[PDB]
Amino acid sequence: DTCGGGYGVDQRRTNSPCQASNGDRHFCGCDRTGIVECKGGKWTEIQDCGGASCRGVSQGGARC
Repeated sequence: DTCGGGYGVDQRRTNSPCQASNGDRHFCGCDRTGIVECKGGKWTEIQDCGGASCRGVSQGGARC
């Protein structure tokens, strides 16, 4: 459910369940327009990149 299919390395699906360790990592939405973090056990937007150019790594560190 990282992206309903074709998810990236640092891309996650919003309103989706995340891991416990994910709570200490950042991921850029599949739209690459916003950044979401693992909160309350679910991926929630914490930052807005504005443009679809946000890219991160498999280890997190999501950046615009």
